[PDB]
Amino acid sequence: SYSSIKLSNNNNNSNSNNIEISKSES
Amino acid sequence: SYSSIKLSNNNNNSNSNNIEISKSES
Amino acid sequence: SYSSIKLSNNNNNSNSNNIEISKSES
Amino acid sequence: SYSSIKLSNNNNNSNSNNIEISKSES
Amino acid sequence: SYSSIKLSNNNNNSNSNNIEISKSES
Amino acid sequence: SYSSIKLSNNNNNSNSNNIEISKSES
Amino acid sequence: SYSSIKLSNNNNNSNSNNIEISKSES
Amino acid sequence: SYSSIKLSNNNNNSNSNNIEISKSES
Amino acid sequence: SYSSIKLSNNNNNSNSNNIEISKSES
Amino acid sequence: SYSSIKLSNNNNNSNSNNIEISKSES
Amino acid sequence: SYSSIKLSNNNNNSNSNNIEISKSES
Amino acid sequence: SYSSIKLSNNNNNSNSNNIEISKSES
Repeated sequence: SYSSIKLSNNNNNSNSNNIEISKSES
Repeated sequence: SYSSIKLSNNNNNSNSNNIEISKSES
Repeated sequence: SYSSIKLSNNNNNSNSNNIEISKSES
Repeated sequence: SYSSIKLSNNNNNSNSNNIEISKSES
Repeated sequence: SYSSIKLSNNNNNSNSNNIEISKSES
Repeated sequence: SYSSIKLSNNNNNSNSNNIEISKSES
Repeated sequence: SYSSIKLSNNNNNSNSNNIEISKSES
Repeated sequence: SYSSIKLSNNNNNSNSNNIEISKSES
Repeated sequence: SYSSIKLSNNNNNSNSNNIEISKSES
Repeated sequence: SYSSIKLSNNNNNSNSNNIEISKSES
Repeated sequence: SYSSIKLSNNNNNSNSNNIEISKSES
Repeated sequence: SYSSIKLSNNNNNSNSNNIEISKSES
């Protein structure tokens, strides 16, 4: 199970670049 | 199970680039 | 189960580039 | 499953490039 | 299941390039 | 199981770059 | 400037399901 | 400026399900 | 400025499910 | 600004599930 | 400024599940 | 500012599950 979150050089944003993930698997 | 999130050089955005994912699998 | 998200160099956007995904798979 | 999302070099957009996907599969 | 989304070099758009997909598959 | 969170050089952001992941696997 | 509305199969309602989205800017 | 509304199968409600979104900017 | 609303199968409610979102700025 | 609302299968409620969000700035 | 709301399968409640979020600045 | 709300499967409650968050800054 490989997970990688990398947020770089994100500036001056308003209400932006928000990530919401709801994943279900069987 | 590979997952990767990369946000780079996103600037001065308003109410933009928002990701909302709801995936269900069986 | 491969998943990837890459947001790069998206600037000065207003109410744009918003992704909303709701997938179901039986 | 394979899923890819890539947003690159989208600038100065108003109310544009929004994706809203609601898929079902039995 | 393969899904790909690629938004590149879309600039200065107003109320354009919006995608709204509601797909059902039994 | 590999996890990597890297937050770098994100400045002057308002209500932005937030990540919420609710992932379930079997 | 982008408005998508879908109302279907809402029956026998009383003072219900009223949506008001207002924005003022200056 | 981007508004997506989807009301379906809401029945026999009374003074319920009312949504108000207001934003004044200055 | 980005508003996504989805009401589905809400039935026989009384003074319920009422959402109000307000924001004033100066 | 960014507001995502999803109400699904809420039935027979009385004075319940009411959400208020208010923000005042100066 | 960023608000995400998801109410699903809340039934037969009385004066319950009421959420108030207030923020005053000066 | 940032508000995420997820209420699911809360049934037959009386005067319960009520959440208030208030902040006044001066």
